[PDB]
Amino acid sequence: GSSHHHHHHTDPVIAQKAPYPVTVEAGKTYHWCACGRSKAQPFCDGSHKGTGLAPVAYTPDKAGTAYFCGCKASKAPPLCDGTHKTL
Ligand code: FES
Ligand code: FES
Repeated sequence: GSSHHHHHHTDPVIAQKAPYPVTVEAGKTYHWCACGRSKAQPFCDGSHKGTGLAPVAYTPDKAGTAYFCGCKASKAPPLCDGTHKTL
């Protein structure tokens, strides 16, 4: 939401204004927390229940480091696209 006045209970919250780097395995599906509520960031732990928000599945083609979005405002979820810098 562009509006800055209020947090609505269905809005994502920032976990941190910085990515969560994670070494990922090729072909394994990761479930990114889109809501900011998970206690196991950057991954969903079911805490989204009650907000209407939902995790995003991410299956990398190859092994490497994925910089998952921590601020929850990336325009290219689930990965950091730098939006945290201006959020
Ligand atoms: S805990 Fe945040 S999307 Fe599931
Ligand atoms: S942590 Fe969200 S865009 Fe970088």
